[PDB]
Amino acid sequence: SGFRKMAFPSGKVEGCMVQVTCGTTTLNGLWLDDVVYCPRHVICTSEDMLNPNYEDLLIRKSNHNFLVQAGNVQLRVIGHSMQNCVLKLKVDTANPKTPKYKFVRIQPGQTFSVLACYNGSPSGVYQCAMRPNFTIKGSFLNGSCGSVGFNIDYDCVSFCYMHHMELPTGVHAGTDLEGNFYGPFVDRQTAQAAGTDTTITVNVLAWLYAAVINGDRWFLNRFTTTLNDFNLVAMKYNYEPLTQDHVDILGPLSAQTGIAVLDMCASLKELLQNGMNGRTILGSALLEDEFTPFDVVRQCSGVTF
Amino acid sequence: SGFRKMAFPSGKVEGCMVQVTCGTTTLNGLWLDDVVYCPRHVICTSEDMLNPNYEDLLIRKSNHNFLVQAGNVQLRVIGHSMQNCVLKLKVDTANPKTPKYKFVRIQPGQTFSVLACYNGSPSGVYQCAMRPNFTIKGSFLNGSCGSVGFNIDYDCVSFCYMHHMELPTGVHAGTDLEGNFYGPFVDRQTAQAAGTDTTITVNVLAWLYAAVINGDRWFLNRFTTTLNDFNLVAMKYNYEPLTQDHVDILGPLSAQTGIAVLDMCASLKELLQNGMNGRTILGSALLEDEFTPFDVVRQCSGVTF
Ligand SMILES: *C[C@@H](C)C(=O)c1ccc(C)cc1
Ligand SMILES: *C[C@@H](C)C(=O)c1ccc(C)cc1
Ligand SMILES: [Cl-]
Repeated sequence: SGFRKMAFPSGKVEGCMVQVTCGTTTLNGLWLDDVVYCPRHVICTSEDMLNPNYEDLLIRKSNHNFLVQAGNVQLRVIGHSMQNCVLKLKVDTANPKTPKYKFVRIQPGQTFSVLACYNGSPSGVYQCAMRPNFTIKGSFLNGSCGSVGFNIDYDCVSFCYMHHMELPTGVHAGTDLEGNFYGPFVDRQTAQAAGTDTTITVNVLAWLYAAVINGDRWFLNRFTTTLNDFNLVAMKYNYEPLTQDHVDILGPLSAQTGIAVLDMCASLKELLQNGMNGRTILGSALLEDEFTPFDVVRQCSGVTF
Repeated sequence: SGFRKMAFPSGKVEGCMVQVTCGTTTLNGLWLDDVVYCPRHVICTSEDMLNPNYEDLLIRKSNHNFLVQAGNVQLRVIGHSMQNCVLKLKVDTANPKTPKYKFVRIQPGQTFSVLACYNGSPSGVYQCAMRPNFTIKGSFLNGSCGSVGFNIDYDCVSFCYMHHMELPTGVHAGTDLEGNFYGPFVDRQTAQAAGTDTTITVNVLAWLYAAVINGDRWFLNRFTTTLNDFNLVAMKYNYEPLTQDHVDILGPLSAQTGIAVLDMCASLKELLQNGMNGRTILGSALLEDEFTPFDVVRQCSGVTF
């Protein structure tokens, strides 16, 4: 028992982190096979970040300008190219620690672990979610760019995020590993503001199921509701609309607990309308929404890698 | 910016996790050099857990009864012994992935990362704290015993916890790596209840400093207090007494923010007396107490390993 914000074991990714230096800028890169991926703004000066023409800036760079260091050993760069907002540095040595992996573009509401790194060295690991406004609420400082987010499937690391930018509001924006930003954000220091940070309803419900499994049940009530009635309430509180697809996804948690999905919606409805009244659920005083249904099943079962 | 419950990178520990099978029981072991550490209750049957005489139960076991598997390869056990509540299995091969390490017995209020494992395979990583009642609030299921807690110091893994027991209240108890339980708990299925779960005041204050650093400042007030006045309030709310040693430890965070320690105590005092009024601090609606002062400095600076 017990339920914790849990990240994936980070060892497989630790073995892929390298340092990339272009001029005086030092970011992180991801070394898979004989390619190193990093944010293209490694080539920019702090001044350039206001309106960079990356294509023009790249013309002044050659293979030998990209210094790539795996631990204490330098890697030899034998080619480079730009794909969207990432750079692909071809090196002459395959990473011997490359795990089985894939690149995945995740959907808002999906969760992933982030390995925060600086100068190519891991600093810590935490769990995040792609927010409905396509930001993530991370923990990133100068030089953290190029740190990646990922999920693990027994033996396969699915990379879904690479970190690029911090918005003036302190939230974070980045790309998939093909270099395409999540949401409308760009690798420019400009006026880009995040949209509404709506709450991920299906994740809240999964977490309420997690609570029931782990002993917390004071919020269960004698009521039920319908998808349309609930969604009327979800809208007033800036919650994602709940769909039949979401209901279907919660099926297994409903079976394991014997609480119908729509009964749990009625519990969530009452919590939204009346608050927590100073109580807590799984050690939180708010409704947590960065656990997916699959996360809850995984932690409450013990899936390994 | 941003502040997250952050665990240490787990790769160094992942390389030490093995499976230990005695009879039909399968737990986790920690493989360092040519020794494997695991909970002594690996030798117990479920029936035995009520009143086991481990010394007598061990007499029936020989080296070949302890099956140790690192991944898919079996390790040869050439000796075994009991030290307090752990078993030390001497194997004929040093772990090639052994990191620089130490065994440390931590104090209540200190934090550590836990690598949750099952059948010797890592499942996830999360951050914990030794509670003042010497429990930890973890996430553990059947077979998780032998999972360990640790801190990392650039290159040195300090092991501080090995998991043994879940109490009927759903909290967790375990030992240091010399096999000595934290608190009064025993590896017996019996009536052992946890004491008061008091709040770790110095950690709450560190986290409030973390909030100020990262933009959250609505709770700052125009007041101050004294150690004796504050501690009068800490007692009514089941908070640890704050000492001058705690004040000294918060010195660096006070300098970085320009907020005197006792001024921050007055802010915490008002939050205890009046609550949050429906607001949040660093995304929480309660006062978080599993970040140490050193944790806050580390995350807000970017220390690596
Ligand atoms: C732009 C970089 C990857 C990043 O996320 C950052 C840079 C500088 C500070 C102070 C914070 C975050
Ligand atoms: C005793 C073992 C290590 C443990 O922590 C546990 C065992 C069984 C369940 C259901 C939960 C936790
Ligand atoms: Cl909370």
